[PDB]
Amino acid sequence: IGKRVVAHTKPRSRTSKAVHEAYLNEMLYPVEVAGQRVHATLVHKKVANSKTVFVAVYKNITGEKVKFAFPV
RNA sequence: CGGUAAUUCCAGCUCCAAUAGUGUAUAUUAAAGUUGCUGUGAUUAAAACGCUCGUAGUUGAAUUA
Repeated sequence: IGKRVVAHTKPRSRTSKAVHEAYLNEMLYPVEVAGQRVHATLVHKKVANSKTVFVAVYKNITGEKVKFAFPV
């Protein structure tokens, strides 16, 4: 995996979205991501996003609690 | 309302409202969602330019941990 920094809001390559997108693709070589869905739901008067990397055909490096699965 | 049987005219009695106040005339505001920001209407009641291009004006997709 690569090692790039995330600035404080530097170019679009140094943004959180690009870093996580790059980390997701570089950590998943050669299997391909072909779908992402986020299922927001209310829990204890709070909103809990649950990102799901779908169609797989990370927490330590990035911090996103993302579940990986396969298409139905 | 009154053209011959007037609940409205000119009168008489009766009683209604307000009251040391009570009508008139003009004008401002509300009524008036009959000037619309909140808030109007435009087939037929008033009201979409004959149609297209177009500068000023107004309005402009998602995205940056």
